[PDB]
Parts: sequence; C-alpha cells; structure tokens
Amino acid sequence: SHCQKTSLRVNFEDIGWDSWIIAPKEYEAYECKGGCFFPLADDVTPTKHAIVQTLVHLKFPTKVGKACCVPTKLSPISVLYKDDMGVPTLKYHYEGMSVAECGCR
Amino acid sequence: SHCQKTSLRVNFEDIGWDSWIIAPKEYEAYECKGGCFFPLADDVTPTKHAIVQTLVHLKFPTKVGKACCVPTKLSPISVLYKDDMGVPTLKYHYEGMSVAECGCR
Ligand SMILES: [Cl-]
Ligand SMILES: [Cl-]
Ligand SMILES: [Cl-]
Ligand SMILES: [Cl-]
Ligand SMILES: [Cl-]
Ligand SMILES: [Cl-]
Ligand SMILES: [Cl-]
Ligand SMILES: [Cl-]
Ligand SMILES: [Cl-]
Ligand SMILES: [Cl-]
Ligand code: NA
Ligand code: NA
Ligand code: NA
Ligand code: NA
Ligand code: NA
Ligand code: NA
Ligand code: NA
Ligand code: NA
Repeated sequence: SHCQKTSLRVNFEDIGWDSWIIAPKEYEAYECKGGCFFPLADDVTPTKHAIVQTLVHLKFPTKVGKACCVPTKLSPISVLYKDDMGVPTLKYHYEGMSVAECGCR
Repeated sequence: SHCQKTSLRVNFEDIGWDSWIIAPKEYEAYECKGGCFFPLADDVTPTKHAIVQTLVHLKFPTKVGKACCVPTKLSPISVLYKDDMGVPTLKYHYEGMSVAECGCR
C-alpha cells in the first residue's frame, strides 16, 4: 500500500557485471515500492521536505512531482571478484548493495 | 537533463500550514528533478543499489522501476509559529525544510 521494502533478486550477468564478479551469481538487493501520499504510516519516517512536497504536489499535480519511496539505509554483501591480476579476491563488505530501510524522501 | 536541484517556492497557506506558521508567508524549498539513467554525471553521487536498480530496470522496464532523483541532504529554515499559548515563537532551526543536495537513490 505505502512505501515498503519488497523483494528483488538481481542476476549479475543480466546487468553486465559477470565480467568482474565471479560469485555469487545472483543476490537479494530488495527494492522500495509504494506511494508517499497522505495519510502516511507510523514507520515511514518522512522528512519535512517530503511532507511539504507531497502537499504541494496535491495542490499542483501538474507542476510539482510527488515524493519518492527510496532506500534510506543500505547494507553490504560479499562478492568474489577478479582483480587486475585476475585471481579471485573476496570483497567481504561491498557496501551499498542491499536495502535495509525504505522511506519517503 | 539529469538529477539536479531546481527552484520550488512553497506558500504555507496553500499547504494548510498558515494556521500554525505566522511567518514567513512563502519560502524556497527547492526540489530534485531529472532522470537517473546512464550515462551519469560526475556529481550525481549515486549509491551502488541505485546503479544496480537502474541496470535491472533497463533490462526489465515493466517489472522493476527506475531509481529516483531525491534530496540527499536537507537544510533548515526559521519559522515564526504560535505555540499552545498562541504567542509568536521563533523556531530558529526548523530542520529538514530546504534541499541542500540532490542525488539518485
Ligand atoms: Cl499523516
Ligand atoms: Cl526532516
Ligand atoms: Cl570489505
Ligand atoms: Cl566484520
Ligand atoms: Cl565497497
Ligand atoms: Cl556512467
Ligand atoms: Cl553505495
Ligand atoms: Cl532551533
Ligand atoms: Cl546558530
Ligand atoms: Cl525541527
Ligand atoms: Na536481475
Ligand atoms: Na533474476
Ligand atoms: Na496543477
Ligand atoms: Na562479520
Ligand atoms: Na506553494
Ligand atoms: Na507559490
Ligand atoms: Na520487462
Ligand atoms: Na546561526
């Protein structure tokens, strides 16, 4: 109904990253989906500008766009990548790959 | 062309806040407009998940949405508000009201 985290399995070969990512083949990135219209939920954690823009968009829908459900906190994953030498190397904390929290911004 | 900060003057009476905000009558909130498609600019400061989602959306446009140009840093303003007593009170740093930086998230 509103801004929330939903599932999103990403295949690295489909996005053209299999050339430098050996493993894993796929991973769970999640995504943020849902509207930011009023009334909001108790755990949306919206900013005051997101609230203002939503109100302005309600009054002028053709001139001002809506606020967006977006990742507000990200989590790392581990990836096995080949470096310039070409040897499998483990990046233990490859930051910013998975959604931890969603929100209206 | 891409994700950037553009002007947005917000009238407090139009958004139904004039009941508790005496001054100012309007203020400059800015907004974030633009696409997040490739190729990106040098100052978009995108997250890796925003990059992954943009790639996945390119491959599956009907199943995965695009990343969004959103405020990544906010600035405060000062407002003159009437409190429960009804006396004009100055909120010097009313946080989160103006866009400082935009970005793809
Ligand atoms: Cl609400
Ligand atoms: Cl805020
Ligand atoms: Cl690491
Ligand atoms: Cl650790
Ligand atoms: Cl990293
Ligand atoms: Cl690029
Ligand atoms: Cl990141
Ligand atoms: Cl203050
Ligand atoms: Cl100060
Ligand atoms: Cl505040
Ligand atoms: Na995929
Ligand atoms: Na897939
Ligand atoms: Na309009
Ligand atoms: Na650990
Ligand atoms: Na306005
Ligand atoms: Na106006
Ligand atoms: Na598709
Ligand atoms: Na000051």
